Amino acid sequence: GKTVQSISVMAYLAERYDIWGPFLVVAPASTLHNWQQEVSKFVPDFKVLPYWGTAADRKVLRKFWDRKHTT
DNA sequence: TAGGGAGTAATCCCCTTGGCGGTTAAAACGCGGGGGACAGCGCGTACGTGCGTTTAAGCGGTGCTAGAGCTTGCTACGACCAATTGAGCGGCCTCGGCACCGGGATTCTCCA
Ligand SMILES: Nc1ncnc2c1ncn2[C@@H]1O[C@H](COP(=O)(O)OP(=O)(O)O)[C@@H](O)[C@H]1O
Ligand SMILES: [Mg+2]
Repeated sequence: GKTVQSISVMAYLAERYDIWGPFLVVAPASTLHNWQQEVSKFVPDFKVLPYWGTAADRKVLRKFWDRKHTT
């Protein structure tokens, strides 16, 4: 499980350094809904942005990008 | 000898076309009547034809000088490019202009 090891890094950055992102996961498109479920399973506290869709749906999702906070 | 171009097919985002459903507003259909199209008529005046006059346009001829058209010389200036930045484009935001509605007031029509 390379997925769950990597997620446990972000959970360590959260648990140890209070870094709750922003965290970017890039994956192949067939992986997206899978990894979304995987991160939801392994770490329920991470709010996940499922950034895919037609242009208008992504344009709505960009409203969630906070540029003010680096952590 | 190697690099990057040619071939090709899978991958995945963008976007234009087409269908479904309603519903609703605009196109289609009817018909009376009116008034405007249009033919037919009278007159008169205004425009084409003709003749004598004149006027000046057009052709042949002379003389002049301006200025179009060309050659020469040079330097000013705009093409050129490498370095620098700030004006202006693309994305995001919000509030106020304007439209759309409703109902009461003034205008305009048309028949008496
Ligand atoms: N520590 C674990 N506990 C339970 N299941 C795990 C653990 N680590 C991995 N898995 C399971 O392994 C399966 C495949 O793991 P995954 O990380 O998706 O493989 P990959 O390395 O190809 O990403 C997933 O279904 C995941 O749930
Ligand atoms: Mg994986």
